[PDB]
Amino acid sequence: RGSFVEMVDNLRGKSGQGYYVEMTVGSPPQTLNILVDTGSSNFAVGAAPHPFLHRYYQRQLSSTYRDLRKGVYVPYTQGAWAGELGTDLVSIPHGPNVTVRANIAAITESDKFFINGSNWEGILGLAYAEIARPDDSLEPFFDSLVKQTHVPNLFSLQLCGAVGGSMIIGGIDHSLYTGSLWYTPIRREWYYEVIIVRVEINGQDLKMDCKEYNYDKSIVDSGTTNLRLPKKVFEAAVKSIKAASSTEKFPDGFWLGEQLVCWQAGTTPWNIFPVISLYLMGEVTNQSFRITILPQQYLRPVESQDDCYKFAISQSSTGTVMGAVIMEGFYVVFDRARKRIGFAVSACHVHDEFRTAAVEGPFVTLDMEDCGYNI
Ligand SMILES: CC(=O)Nc1c(Cl)cc(CNC(=N)NC(=O)Cn2ccc3ccccc32)cc1Cl
Repeated sequence: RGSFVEMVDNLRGKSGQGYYVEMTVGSPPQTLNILVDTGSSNFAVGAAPHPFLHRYYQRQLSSTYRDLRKGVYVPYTQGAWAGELGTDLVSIPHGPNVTVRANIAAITESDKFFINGSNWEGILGLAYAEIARPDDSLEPFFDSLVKQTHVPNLFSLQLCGAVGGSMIIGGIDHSLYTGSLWYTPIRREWYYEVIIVRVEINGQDLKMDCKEYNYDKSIVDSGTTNLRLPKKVFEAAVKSIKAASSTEKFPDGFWLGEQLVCWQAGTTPWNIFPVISLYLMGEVTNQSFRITILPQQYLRPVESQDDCYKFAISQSSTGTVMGAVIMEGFYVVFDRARKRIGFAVSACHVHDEFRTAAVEGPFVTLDMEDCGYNI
């Protein structure tokens, strides 16, 4: 097909448990399944037995492993891991045709990091050095890839929900999207930080100050499932989504993600839930565009003749997180070279006969520079 055809369909995963790519480390080769995470910046792999790991990195068997003689610890809200730094040869067999020497954290102990049944054994942090542990001197994988090889400073992700998808490294594959790509600036190179300028539920403006949408940052994060929204925005969004779906009644805990609702197999009334639109800052002054997702993105199937769903928009205290709920509607281009993120309708996104995810523009939005949080 296209020149990047061998990278198509190189991602796998279980719904809600993350998308992973095969990476081959060391010499002789040790291939592991690695979570693709645009929300972090460390390359780390399980390196000792764990109940949830089918396999792990064995440094003593790798002739090319070099010990950096330094520990590393990486905390999150929901888990953490500890390990040991070194470097080794790394290739991605269904990625670019190169081999690089990369930093690698060998995970030796962990708490609620690995996921039983997820089939991944490590994490590939694709964001920038600023948020690497132990500090920004530990060069992230993609930075090593670009520094050591000819591979262009860009990658793109098509996450196909219920899983699989494509990580195209060094370019764009045009079979993965329809319509046009629309770009938003990367505000600052740490997370993949962006600026949300307007939010609509079924076309109805939430009417909050755009500063609220980005308090205290908005990021694109493939390593987390939900669309996470700052508290005030979450509360307003839930009120609006409830209003739009009021022909049906759901318990309060459903909107909190604490209760599931199930339908008999194949009867989910998708039409009664609204679409959700985020407007993003464009590349020209006073110009924006909007991305729109369906309930097929934000209502997640969990684990018979009953189809149970979890509401996957949740409250955040660390800003807006555009997780898989957002990314599964779109082909997302991380154009690091031009400091921008592109969105187009995904050729694989889950939809129905009546509605589709959308990327539309341009719109006119004034004073967008004020939406961003400072310090
Ligand atoms: C079991 C589990 O969640 N493992 C895990 C995975 Cl799969 C990825 C990561 C890396 N994290 C991200 N890429 N993004 C976030 O953690 C986004 N985030 C930021 C705050 C927060 C709170 C609850 C859930 C997610 C939250 C951390 C962990 Cl501990």
